[PDB]
Amino acid sequence: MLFVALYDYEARTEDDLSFHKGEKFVILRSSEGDWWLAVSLTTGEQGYIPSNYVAPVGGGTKEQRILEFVQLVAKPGDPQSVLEAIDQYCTYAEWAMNVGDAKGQIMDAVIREYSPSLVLELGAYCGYSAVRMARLLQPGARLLTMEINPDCAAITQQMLNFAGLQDKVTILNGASQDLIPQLKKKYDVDTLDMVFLDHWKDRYLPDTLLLEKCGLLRKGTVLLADNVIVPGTPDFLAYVRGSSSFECTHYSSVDGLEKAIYQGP
Ligand SMILES: Nc1ncnc2c1ncn2[C@@H]1O[C@H](CSCC[C@H](N)C(=O)O)[C@@H](O)[C@H]1O
Ligand SMILES: [K+]
Repeated sequence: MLFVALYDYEARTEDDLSFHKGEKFVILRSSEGDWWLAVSLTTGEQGYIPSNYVAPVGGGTKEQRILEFVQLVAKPGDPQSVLEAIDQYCTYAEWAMNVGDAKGQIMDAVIREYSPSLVLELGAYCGYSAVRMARLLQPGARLLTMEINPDCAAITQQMLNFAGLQDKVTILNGASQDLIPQLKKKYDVDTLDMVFLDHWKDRYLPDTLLLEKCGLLRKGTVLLADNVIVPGTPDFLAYVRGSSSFECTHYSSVDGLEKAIYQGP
């Protein structure tokens, strides 16, 4: 991750940045047996540094490494910055299953169009989408995310702490089918304005039917489902588009999001 410059270096080529010895860099990936792609801590610029000038300092899983990149590169308490850091690392360093910047354009439009006062995310992972949505909630508005994996939950918590969004989000530890019935009970929710679906692709139908059967859906509650089409959510995308209880709308960027506005029982 963290490297230091051993020698001063003026930029030659078209793709490299300049630096003084002692400047730190956080490394995105190598290229040849030389060249790294990196971010200057001094200027936040991304570019190529030659391996002859640079060496590792001492800064396990992909998930701590995304979190570590954010804490080195992004401005804390600035959600836009954190999103750009995760985007940057997951573009050039390591693929990760966050909804990207692309599908995140869609969510921004849906979140903005429908001003939810209360959102349920199913699948936090590294906290990318939680930040993406919570940065757009009106003051007072709440986000609730559900994450099985306690490991993914621990990272999501730090990622929110870093973004400054911890105060308007609440991670819930467990599987969906465990937690969804607990919702009105244990976390005083009446109905849900919006639900985001990016957890395991098969559970998109139990949980939908469960939430319905739990009353948490109201007329007008918006269901947004990631990874229809790619991976593939085939019985969800059939249940919902043929049920009179949902008006569906499809969006691309070819993967896509399905908007499913609940029209009632
Ligand atoms: N049934 C379930 N209940 C709660 N969390 C689940 C779940 N099935 C899968 N998950 C979690 O959902 C995550 C899916 S990856 C989702 C990425 C995230 N929505 C983003 O865009 O940034 C994984 O971390 C997995 O642990
Ligand atoms: K995916």
